[PDB]
Amino acid sequence: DKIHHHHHHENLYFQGMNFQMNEAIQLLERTPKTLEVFLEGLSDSWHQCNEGYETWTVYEVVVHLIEAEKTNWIPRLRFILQEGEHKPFPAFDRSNAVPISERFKEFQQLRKENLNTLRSLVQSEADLERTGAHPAFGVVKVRELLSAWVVHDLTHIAQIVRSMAKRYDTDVGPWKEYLGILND
Amino acid sequence: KIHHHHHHENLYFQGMNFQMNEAIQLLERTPKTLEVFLEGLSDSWHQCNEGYETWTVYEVVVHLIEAEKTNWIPRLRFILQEGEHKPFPAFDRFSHLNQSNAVPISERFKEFQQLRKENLNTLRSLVQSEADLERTGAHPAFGVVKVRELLSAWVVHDLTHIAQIVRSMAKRYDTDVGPWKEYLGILND
Ligand code: NI
Ligand code: NI
Repeated sequence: DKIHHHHHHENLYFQGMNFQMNEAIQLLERTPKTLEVFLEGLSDSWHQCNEGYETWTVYEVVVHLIEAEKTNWIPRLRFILQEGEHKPFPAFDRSNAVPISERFKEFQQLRKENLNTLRSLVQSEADLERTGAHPAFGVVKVRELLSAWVVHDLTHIAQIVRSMAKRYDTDVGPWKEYLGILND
Repeated sequence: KIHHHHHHENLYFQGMNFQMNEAIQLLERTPKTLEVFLEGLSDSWHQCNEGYETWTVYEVVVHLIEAEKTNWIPRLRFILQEGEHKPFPAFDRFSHLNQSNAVPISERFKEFQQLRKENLNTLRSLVQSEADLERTGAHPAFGVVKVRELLSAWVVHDLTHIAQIVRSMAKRYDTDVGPWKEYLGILND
């Protein structure tokens, strides 16, 4: 006789903290070489695609990643460790012509330097609990900044990949819907 | 001061962007991209998924290997040989053994690169002109399909599964990112 459960797998949709310094560094150290192998020597068509009107191009996403290496993660890590909660992070700020190959070189250099600084500043697991002040979010921990750093990379890789896939929305013909169905 | 109704409706009607050279550029890069991204990461990264009953990173790589044996090229051959007279088979009548997660992922990458390399040679043997792209066969449910539509679906398959791998890895830190969670869902800002 046929039966079911109410909200059968409710309990499964809850998650603890999985951050590990070593494991985070494994990802962070790979993103630049991954983007270079993937995108280098592709036709410019691929570098200029987006997910539609008023969304960033692939090239612009890589520039954005470079900008965060300069102005975002490491500067806020330093600020946490130096200012603690006594001051909120400062606001940020305050040429598409450059070959994408020059961008890859820059991102790889900045990332390499940033991972050396990371290692200098966070020298034990106990340091992951040190707190600073976000202008909107309130008290934030080092582990949360670094996690967001790893997730930020991944989020923009996926952004890049979906932009490229969108180029062929019409081209795939009747495969379009099924191409949205995963795990089958 | 006035506003428009459905201001950019007319911007949302996309044409066909497939070019053979550009398609092959991507397909030739996928194995080495997945290997440089995933090789030597902790097994934790390889076993992450997007939640209950979704595939692990490892399993997505195993599946891409299977697609290289079972899907794109065998269907291309069928289309070019049989045309629309006869639909190519659905996949639901030919089973495969579930494989061991115990095979080191390094071996899977080697296999995927080898099979992709072979498959791109075959593609160039079979599809030699623009006319060959306009050749039609018969999907057992969708009806008439063109070669360019199979090849385009192939490229998108790669990309869709790359995105699945990336999302599964990101998901691991859902709780870890703390108050950043909402904003990390907001793009182009
Ligand atoms: Ni961003
Ligand atoms: Ni698939």
